[PDB]
Order: sequence, then structure tokens, then C-alpha cells
Amino acid sequence: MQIFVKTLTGKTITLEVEPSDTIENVKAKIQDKEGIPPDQQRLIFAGKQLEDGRTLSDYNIQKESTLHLVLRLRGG
Repeated sequence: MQIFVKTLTGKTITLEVEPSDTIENVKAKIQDKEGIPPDQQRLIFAGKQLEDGRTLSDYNIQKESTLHLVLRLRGG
């Protein structure tokens, strides 16, 4: 299923994912496109920050859903 991940600084990328993918999986896929390691990423859906071990299915993220990406930088 295709989803979109939007940063807050203006970038949209596209991903093919599974509904069973964990948020951590999604972060790993994002690193492939964006370079950022998973542990500097936080993902958001429908106003909410998402937890690493939940699946997309758990959050009602489906085909063509849009997530947002923010960075978490220890002292950054």
C-alpha cells in the first residue's frame, strides 16, 4: 500500500509499505530515502505521535494515508 510521509519543512516522499509494518519498520524505510537513522525520527498521524512497536493497521493508516516526520535530535 502506498503512503506519503511529509516533513514539516516542506518535503513529501512516497513509500510502499505493508499494513503489518511496525512504525520502526517505516522509519527504516524512511532512512533509505532520507538518510536520517530511525532513532532521530518521530512519525505522526492524525495529530498524534506514533509508537515504534505499533503497526500501521493499529493506527488506521491505510492506502494513501499521509504521515508527518519530525526530527528528534539529542541536543540538536
